[PDB]
Amino acid sequence: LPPGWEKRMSNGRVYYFNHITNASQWERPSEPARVRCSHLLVKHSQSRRPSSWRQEKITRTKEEALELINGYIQKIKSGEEDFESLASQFSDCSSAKARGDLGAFSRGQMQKPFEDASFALRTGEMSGPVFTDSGIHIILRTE
Repeated sequence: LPPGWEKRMSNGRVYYFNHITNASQWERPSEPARVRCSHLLVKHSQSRRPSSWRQEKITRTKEEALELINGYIQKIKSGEEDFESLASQFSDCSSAKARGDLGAFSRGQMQKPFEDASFALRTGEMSGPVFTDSGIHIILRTE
């Protein structure tokens, strides 16, 4: 299995988990010097900057932020909503203006957990919930 991936079991059901991106999937999954990623961020009261373009004062708890993230992940995987659309609407990051696109970056430029998840993703792959000082993210590697 690729880097970070391991075969796991959840309620008698076998699935695959990536310890670096926190991504979980039913399908068997089988580094770049720079990657391009988009992201959807959900901040909470403990974010370093508990404020965003969509909310003067972020008051949701981290637990609530995680629930929202899991909801966005589920809707994207179901196919009822696309990452782009959700990011432009609910991301607490100003990159929402660019449909969540962050452009290209190298290691040492983003917060460590976001960076590690980003470089462990293969092109087109989406991470699971990723935690940083900014809040909780869903990351999509586009390049």
